[PDB]
Amino acid sequence: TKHEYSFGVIPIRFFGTPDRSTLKACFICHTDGKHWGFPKGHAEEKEGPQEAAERELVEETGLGIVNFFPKIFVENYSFNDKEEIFVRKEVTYFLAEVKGEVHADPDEICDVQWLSFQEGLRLLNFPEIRNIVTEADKFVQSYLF
Ligand SMILES: Nc1ncnc2c1ncn2[C@@H]1O[C@H](COP(=O)(O)O)[C@@H](O)[C@H]1O
Ligand SMILES: [Cl-]
Ligand SMILES: [Mg+2]
Ligand SMILES: [Mg+2]
Ligand SMILES: [Mg+2]
Repeated sequence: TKHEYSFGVIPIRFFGTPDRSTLKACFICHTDGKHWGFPKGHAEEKEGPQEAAERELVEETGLGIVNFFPKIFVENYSFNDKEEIFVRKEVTYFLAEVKGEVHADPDEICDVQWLSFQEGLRLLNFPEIRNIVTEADKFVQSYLF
């Protein structure tokens, strides 16, 4: 009965003059499982969470950080792994305006879509990640709009 810890980024960008209608986020499809979400991964030894999140984003999508926003999001879920071990997993997401063209690492990302938070919600089935996007949509509205 293991505990797993992961760190990721919700990557956002404005396709035009910044506003509610022009914010999009980089939704990705996970090669291992084909569920949708955001880039994330494990911290290397002694790495801080934000450092691990930045490195995992660059490794998986080639995107670079413009600015972090002063906000994090946390989810907790449980599953059984390939070898049938019960896992309790905690994922911490940072939120960042990003730059670059996406170049997915196909070993981890098998599809990419830039969508509004509400559009991307349609791709999400697990309740915990739906809560994440609901909170993130609530945040960008109060913080920016
Ligand atoms: N919210 C969730 N609830 C239950 N299982 C999940 C959830 N998210 C991902 N999984 C599963 O956990 C495994 C690892 O997914 P991930 O942590 O997203 O790499 C895969 O088998 C996923 O289908
Ligand atoms: Cl992970
Ligand atoms: Mg990953
Ligand atoms: Mg990774
Ligand atoms: Mg990794």
